[PDB]
Amino acid sequence: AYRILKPWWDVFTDYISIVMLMIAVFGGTLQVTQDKMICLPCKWVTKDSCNDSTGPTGIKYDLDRHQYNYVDAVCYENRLHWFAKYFPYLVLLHTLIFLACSNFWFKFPRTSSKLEHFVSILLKCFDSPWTTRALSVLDKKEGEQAKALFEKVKKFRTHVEEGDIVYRLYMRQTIIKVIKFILIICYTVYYVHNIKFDVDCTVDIESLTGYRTYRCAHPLATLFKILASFYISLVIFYGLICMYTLWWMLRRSLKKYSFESIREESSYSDIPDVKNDFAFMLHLIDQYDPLYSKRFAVFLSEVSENKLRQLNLNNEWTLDKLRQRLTKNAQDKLELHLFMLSGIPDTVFDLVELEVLKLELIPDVTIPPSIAQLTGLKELWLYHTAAKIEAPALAFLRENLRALHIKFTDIKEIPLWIYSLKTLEELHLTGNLSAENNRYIVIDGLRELKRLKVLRLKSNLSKLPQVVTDVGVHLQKLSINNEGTKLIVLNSLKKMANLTELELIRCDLERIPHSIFSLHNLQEIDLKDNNLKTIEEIISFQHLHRLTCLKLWYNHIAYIPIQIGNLTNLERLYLNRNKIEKIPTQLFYCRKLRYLDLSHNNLTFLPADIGLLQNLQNLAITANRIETLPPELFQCRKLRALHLGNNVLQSLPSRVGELTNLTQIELRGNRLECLPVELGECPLLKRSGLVVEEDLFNTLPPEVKERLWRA
Amino acid sequence: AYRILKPWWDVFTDYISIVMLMIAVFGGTLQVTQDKMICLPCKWVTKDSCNDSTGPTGIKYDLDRHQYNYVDAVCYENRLHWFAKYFPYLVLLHTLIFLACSNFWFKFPRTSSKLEHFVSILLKCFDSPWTTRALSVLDKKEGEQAKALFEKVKKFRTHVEEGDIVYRLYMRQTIIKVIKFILIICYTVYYVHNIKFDVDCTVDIESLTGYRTYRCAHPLATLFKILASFYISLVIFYGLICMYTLWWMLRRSLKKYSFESIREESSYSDIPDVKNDFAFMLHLIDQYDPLYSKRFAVFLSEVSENKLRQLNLNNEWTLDKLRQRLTKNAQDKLELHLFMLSGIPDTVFDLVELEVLKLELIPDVTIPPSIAQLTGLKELWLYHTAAKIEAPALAFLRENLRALHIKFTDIKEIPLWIYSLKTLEELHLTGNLSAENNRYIVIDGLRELKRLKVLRLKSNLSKLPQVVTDVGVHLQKLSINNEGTKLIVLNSLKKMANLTELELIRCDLERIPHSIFSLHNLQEIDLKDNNLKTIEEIISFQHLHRLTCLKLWYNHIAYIPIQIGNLTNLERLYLNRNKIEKIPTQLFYCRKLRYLDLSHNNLTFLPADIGLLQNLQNLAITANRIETLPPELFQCRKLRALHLGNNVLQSLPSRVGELTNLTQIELRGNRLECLPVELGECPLLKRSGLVVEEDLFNTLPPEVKERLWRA
Repeated sequence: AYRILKPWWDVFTDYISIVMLMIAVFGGTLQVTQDKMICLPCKWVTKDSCNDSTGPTGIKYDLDRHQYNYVDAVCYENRLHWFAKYFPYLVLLHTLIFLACSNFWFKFPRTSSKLEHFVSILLKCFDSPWTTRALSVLDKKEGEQAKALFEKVKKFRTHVEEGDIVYRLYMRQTIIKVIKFILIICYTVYYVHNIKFDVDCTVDIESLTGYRTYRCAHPLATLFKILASFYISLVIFYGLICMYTLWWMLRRSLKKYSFESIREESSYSDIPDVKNDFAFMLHLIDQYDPLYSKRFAVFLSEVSENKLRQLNLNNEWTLDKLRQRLTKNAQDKLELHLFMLSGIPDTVFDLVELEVLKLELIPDVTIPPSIAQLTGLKELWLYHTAAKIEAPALAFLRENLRALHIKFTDIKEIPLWIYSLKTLEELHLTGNLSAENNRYIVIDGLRELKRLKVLRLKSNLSKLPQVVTDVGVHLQKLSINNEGTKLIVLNSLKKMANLTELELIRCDLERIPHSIFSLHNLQEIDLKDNNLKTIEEIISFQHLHRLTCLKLWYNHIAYIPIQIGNLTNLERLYLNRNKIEKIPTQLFYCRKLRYLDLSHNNLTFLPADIGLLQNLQNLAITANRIETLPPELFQCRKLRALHLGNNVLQSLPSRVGELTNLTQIELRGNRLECLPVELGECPLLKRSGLVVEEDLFNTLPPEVKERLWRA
Repeated sequence: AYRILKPWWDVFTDYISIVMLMIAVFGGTLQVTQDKMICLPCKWVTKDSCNDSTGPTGIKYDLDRHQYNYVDAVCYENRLHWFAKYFPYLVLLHTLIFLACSNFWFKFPRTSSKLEHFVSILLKCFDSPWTTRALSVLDKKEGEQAKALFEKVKKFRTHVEEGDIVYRLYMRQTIIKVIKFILIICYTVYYVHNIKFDVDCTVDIESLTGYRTYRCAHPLATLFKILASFYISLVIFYGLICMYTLWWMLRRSLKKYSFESIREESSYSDIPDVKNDFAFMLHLIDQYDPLYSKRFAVFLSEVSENKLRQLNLNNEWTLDKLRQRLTKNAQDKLELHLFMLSGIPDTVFDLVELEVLKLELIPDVTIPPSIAQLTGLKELWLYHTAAKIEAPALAFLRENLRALHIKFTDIKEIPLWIYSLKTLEELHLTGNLSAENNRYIVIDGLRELKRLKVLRLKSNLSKLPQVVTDVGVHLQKLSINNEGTKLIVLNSLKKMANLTELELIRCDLERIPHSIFSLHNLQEIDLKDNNLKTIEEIISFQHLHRLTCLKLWYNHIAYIPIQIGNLTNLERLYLNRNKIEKIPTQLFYCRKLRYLDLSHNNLTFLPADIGLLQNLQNLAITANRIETLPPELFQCRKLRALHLGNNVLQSLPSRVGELTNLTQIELRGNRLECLPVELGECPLLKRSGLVVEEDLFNTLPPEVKERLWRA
């Protein structure tokens, strides 16, 4: 109950008060039963006092028994000192006041309720299993019980640390006790010498008895003196204890607890100093047993909160949910996207078929060694997430990881240990690498990443790093994305010789780098969104021989150079989204063209030389002002797909019958009214495959419509 | 609660104190209700006192009742001994002091809290099920609560054994009680003869009564004498008991318990000696019942925890669980991956069928000699685990262990006794054994082994330890995986004349070492991923007459030297993932070739001399630029597998039907349009053999498709 609160001084004062109550009860009983004064008249009186002046004979006073009783009563009422007459009652009153002052805060509803809440919460935290676990690995019920206790502690903290009504009240009680003690000793010491046995009396009742002065004798005086002295000593001890209590409560700020020891002893350095009222209760409970404060300490810490949260996530995210959370990616690779789960669950490491551990805004992951259990991990994909892997897991990752995708905002965010990786081949960086001159100090780790094969720089580099040019001896792909930042080639690509795919995306070259031509093993080149106006330099590509795909996804090219005719080995030109007015036959002198993307341009007509090409598979002239489609294009076979969108009023030739290899085709955005029946002649044409407006779909013969539908 | 704490002497003293309280109450009520002195004047007196000097007649004293009362009160207050008047109060005070000094430690907060903690711990551990189990199974949840109780015991030990407050308080308590008994006896024996019936009194109040000397009679004197004598006897008994307690607490030392009895009664020799306070509290419990102490020494034990915890691992990890873990490895051998288990389970030592024992991240493992049961074990794995081991286990390893795997994060993880092995033949060490600033001292132990023939190593070694060449006398299977670091042979390889199989994985030589040439015993050679450009040194390879597999892949080989034609006994040649552009006929003159691979190269033409390769059984041109297949390839009847996908091939000659031995051909990512029917001619061919797109499969006739589906 409240025994745990009571310090040693409170127990001592309580027992002293019980002893004083015993004294008061004994004195009251004595006064009630045997308190009387025996009085005898004095025959010879001088100066209002007794002069004291055969065998001896008695002195006859000639007084009745009642006359004696009456003089006794009168002398006792008027001459006996009040202290000797009401001593036990004063002691009882003082003891009752002391007891009321000591037990007032336990009955005042506000402080009593607050301390009841405090003691209940303290006991429920003390007897919890989580605290004993904390000072010293998975359980379910204790987790939610502990999290509930943690929450209750939080609520109590806000409800009590607000203001001091318990500290303030206790402070007062002590002051009142001290001042009472002072007064009791002062008045009692002053008036303790008036308790005398022999009491001289003069009451002027001559008319009733005949004697003026009497020599009374209070037989209870000596015992009252003994009781008064013993009570004085008890009050002295009580006052000394109260003085110590007052000194203890005014030597240090009890309103400010510390919780420093546990914070700097048993880890849990996240225990803050509690404010007023709560701090007073903690200091008060320290007197009984310091272990209680340590038990309460673990529930006021943040690291304990994250440990419990982990254990909860451990129970919460069971493998079955994670197995459901498992997905497959574009590359048919099993993916598990972790989307702000505070800390990564421990259960996923038990899973074995995972391949993607994409993490995103999950602070302080600190990859556990249990990752060695999982074997299918190749790609890891840190996204705005710190990481501090442990040594064995670091070694295992060094021996197993294949792909890494680092995304971040701040430069330091990039972990150091990633450079210790030795079996890395795919590396992608997202987030500004610019260190504002004297850069690349972080990036220098790529020197030891000699096994790297493909690298990505989405970081707005004004200049290409020297580190990447050094490491590019064995490298294959530079997927560089500047998001509008102008990149200076500075002939540095000339170092790269084993390189085979290059992509300067949104790098705003405005011109061909003129250094790419030095490379002799390039096969796929991509210049997307770089404001290319005139691109004649593409003639230099005739020097290259491994080239198979020229990509110009977005630019402002106006006139296509005729010198393309020299190019022969290219296959998959994608020059869509450009200000191309017309296409010359010079592109068509090439014969190895597999894929063509003459779409989203200002083309007006199609030369018959498209049909001259005999290796085309997929074509697209979408969003072009194509008034008429030449029938000669239909000579070309092996046309798996053929895009026609947002075109002009046209008329599809019946020669579509010679499209046996057609599988997909669009006829939208162009003014058409009669789709030829020979469309059904196509053997691999599906209802969904042919994308046309519904009405044009209706213009077909009904049986042909059925044939397309069943496909 | 406190009943167990109280020994017999405490109970006896408490009952004695109750009896003295009864004495005090009786004396107090008697002295309050019939304590009065009856006094009569002495008419004839000589030297004060009372001289003792027709029918008898009463003596007339001429005193009224009130004068008698006055003289009674006066001679009671003045001429009555204080002991006779205050004997019940003195005995009441003494009994209160004795009770307070007997129950002082039950109210002082520090000692009371420590005693309550000890009582709760003893009561909990006394009802613990594991006590019985230990005193002599583990159950489901009793085991974890038992663990908690063991852990709580540890916290209580660390909390209470640092001080000696309880022992000092009991010392002072007994000392003070003994002093009080001595003082009580000394003062009461001296002042007990003054309690008398006849009390002569002279008070000099003649001026009020007329008589000088009186003879009084205290009627309560005899009863008070009897009570005083009985109380003196009670105090004598109390003091004797207190002196016995003092002698018991002074004999031997109460701050040093032993627990030796149990350490011999039920093994558990681990139980140490408890210190101050903890020892005192236990001694008292022994004085109550030694059984309680014995049923708690179990938790104080350490092997008891190891037992409960190791058997708790049995709860987690039974023999049946190991049967589930039993898995065939790459060497179709039963293995067990103990993924940071708390410790090696005992049941694991009961699978004679086990032969591959993997220990992974299992801390502080101490291998027990029960390995004697395990005879089938031939090879074991040591990942991230330092293993302490016992001498019979060393012996068993000495005549039974065949191969050893070790991977270490740091040098100290490597056990020293591993070199004490003699029958060991394989050691595939992995870690950071480079030992910077430590040269290669750890490897020195290797010299001890003499039967080793496999020394796989991957620790980014800079140089080669000379102990390696020392063991090279019997070493024949040397594996070095420098993992991206450079190594020099430094003519050391010429020393190991018995070496017959060499590879430098990721050792980055950029040059064929000359040391290997002088050695004639080699048969398998790999220079995987060493950034090799020119390989003309293969001319010296003609001096070799046992080489049958030159595998050179993941390199930048461009030109194949003519000296290839010189060597003849080559059987397997892996040149894939290189920069080869032309295929010289010098490899074609060779007839012994059976396994050939030129995948991931810059090859567009296959010479017809492929026909003169009848020994070929598997060929790979995967991911290349060849678009015409030489028909002479089909002359190699022994050929049974082709890897020719991801090419620009567009025609399969019908002669493919002549390959009866053929089993598997993949053609995905190839420019084929009409897949020939002669493929169905192959008898061993199966649907799984044809890894080809479903469209080309449908290009097959329905009977051919049916045959493939049948397989």
